[PDB]
Order: sequence, then structure tokens, then C-alpha cells
Amino acid sequence: PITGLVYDQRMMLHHNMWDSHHPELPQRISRIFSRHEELRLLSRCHRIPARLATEEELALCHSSKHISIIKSSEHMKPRDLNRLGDEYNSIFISNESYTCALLAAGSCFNSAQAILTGQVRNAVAIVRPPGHHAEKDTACGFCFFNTAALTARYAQSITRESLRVLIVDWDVHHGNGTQHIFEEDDSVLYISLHRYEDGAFFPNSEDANYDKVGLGKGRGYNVNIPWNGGKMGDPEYMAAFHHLVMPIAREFAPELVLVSAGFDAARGDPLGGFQVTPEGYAHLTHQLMSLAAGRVLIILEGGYNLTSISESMSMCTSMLLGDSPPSLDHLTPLKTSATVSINNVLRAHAPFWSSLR
Ligand SMILES: CC(=O)NCc1ccc(C(=O)NO)cc1
Ligand SMILES: [K+]
Ligand SMILES: [K+]
Ligand SMILES: [Zn+2]
Repeated sequence: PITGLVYDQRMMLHHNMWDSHHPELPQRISRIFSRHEELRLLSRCHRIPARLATEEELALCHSSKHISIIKSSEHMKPRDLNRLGDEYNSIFISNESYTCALLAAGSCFNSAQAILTGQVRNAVAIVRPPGHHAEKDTACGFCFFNTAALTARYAQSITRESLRVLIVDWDVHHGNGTQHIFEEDDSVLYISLHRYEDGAFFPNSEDANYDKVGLGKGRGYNVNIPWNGGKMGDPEYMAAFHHLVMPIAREFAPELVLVSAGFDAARGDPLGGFQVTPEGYAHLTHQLMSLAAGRVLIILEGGYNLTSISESMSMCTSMLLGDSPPSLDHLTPLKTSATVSINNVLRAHAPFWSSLR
């Protein structure tokens, strides 16, 4: 029972040259890596090497136009980097951004291959920039290519096209790119939990609402769990996993589990405003390990409080390594609004998932 880990400091080169304090900091991944060292987690892992994704692997999910444009930014002067970045919603670009997005995706491909060939049971990928807001034809929300989506398609390309992949997105934002890439696809189940507030939270679209259940053959295979009405924490996330995430996942029976693991729902993050604890994330990980014979890959997305993301992702790697789940703090009763959300998702997905109660 071996846990893999992939990290490469070259992904720190991506940076905002007009705001050195932009929250999507190079030091996100370095701080996480150091905490793994300090807690003696890194030494217990098998170290998976990082690599560049190829242009053909990007074509698994992204259009040739979008690859061509981001690729061209490697040679742009700062004035053009600024112009191009402003053509997207919430994007900054440097000369290293294209290469770092390649490394993030390729690092995850290597970890998926390591899991699928039996070299490791599960794995953690400490990567940046994130991916789950990137769509087929455009970058968005600090994301250039959709790393989690590309990894699912990569996993299928090296096994069989019908490989059942579950993607759990517990980043506090809706992974619009991941939903849309797989919207008509019943081979990849997308489950996202996210702050919604009636469509006023980034990325500010009703695409994130519970009633978007998929299209065509993929009806039932897109599960949005939207939060309305202020701060949520461990009790709401534990209830959502108990009533929705784990019953649907068990009925889907994935062969590989990818976590789009933002840590911006963590206590202390200003961009999320939630208070999921490191012990909370440990329990979420431990539940997911009961699926897919333990084939779980945890992929960093967002998460912007440096101390919070370091403690929270370390807690996840500790669970993958087999440590006992930590004792949870007091679980306050479910906020009425959280009950409403879980009930809305249950009602919307009752047709597709016979397990639901
Ligand atoms: C200031 C602001 O709200 N900018 C928009 C925005 C915010 C967060 C993300 C993200 O990726 N979070 O994990 C992306 C875009
Ligand atoms: K999410
Ligand atoms: K789907
Ligand atoms: Zn986020």
C-alpha cells in the first residue's frame, strides 16, 4: 500500500508581474511541500516524477485555437501579456505560464499512470496554476488548461475508453470547465460542492445550480451541490457526503477517483469564507478511499491561505498513507439553508440514482 506524491518547484515560475501579492502565489505549492516535509509525510511517499504534457494530450479536452494562443504567450512582451490576460475572466499571464500549466497537467498524468499500473495505491499532486475553471476553448479564473479533466481523459487513453472516473470537486468554486467538458458523458461522473448564493459567487453563473444534471447520455452524471446563505463547515460537508456524494459514487462504482481539491473552503480563506477544518478534509478523503479499490488522486486547485492549505492538504496525504482519521471538533447542527440545498439536489437526482433516500 504505497502513496505517491508529485511536486516540482518549476511550477513556481508562473507569476503576476503587475501584482506580487495576487493570492494565487507561487508560494502556495512551496509552503505545502515544506509542511509535508516537516510532518514527515513526504518521506513516507513514493516520489513520482513530473513531466510536461504534450500538445496532443492537451487536445484530449482543449481546442487547437486555445492551445495555440496560450502557447504563443511564452514569447510575448509584458505589454502583450497584459492585453491577452485581460481578454479572459480573471487571468494573469507571464512568459512561464504555458510551461507551468503543462507541468501541472503532465505531473497529474504521471500520477494517474502510476495508480493505474499498480506502482502506487493512491497519490497527491501539489500543482499550480489550477485547472477546473478552464473550458475547451478558453482560460478562466486563474486556470489555463483543465488538469483534472485532462487527467480523466488521459487515464481513459491508457486503459480503455469506458473507464469509469469519478471527479469530486470540493474547491469552494464551481468547476464550470469540468462540468461542461463532461456534460454529455456518462463515463465521467462530476460531483461539485460550491458556494453559489443564487449565482452571485464566482464564476457567477446559473450553470452551477443543482438543476444542471447533465445532457443526453450524461443525464444524471453531473451533480452540483450549491450552497446559499453564508458560512458552511464540517457539518454541512459531512452531511452532503453522507446523503449525496457517497451514495451516488457507490452506485456509479468508479474505477478511478480524482479529487479537484481546492482548499479555499478552509477556515481562514478570504476568497471562500467557509470554515472546513483540516480534520474535516481528512474525513472527506477517508470516505473517498472506500471507492475504486482506493485508487484516489488528489489534485490541488485553489486555496489561498498559506497556512490553511498546508495543514489541510497534509491531513489528506496522511489519510491516503493509512493513518487513523482525526477526531472532529463539535459539529453544529446543519444550517437550515444547507438542508434546503441537500434536499434540492436529492430531489433533482432521485430519477437517475435509485440509491438516493
Ligand atoms: C477578486 C475575484 O473575485 N476574482 C475572481 C476569481 C476568484 C477566485 C478564483 C479561483 O480560482 N478561486 O479558487 C478565480 C477568479
Ligand atoms: K467545487
Ligand atoms: K458527466
Ligand atoms: Zn476556488
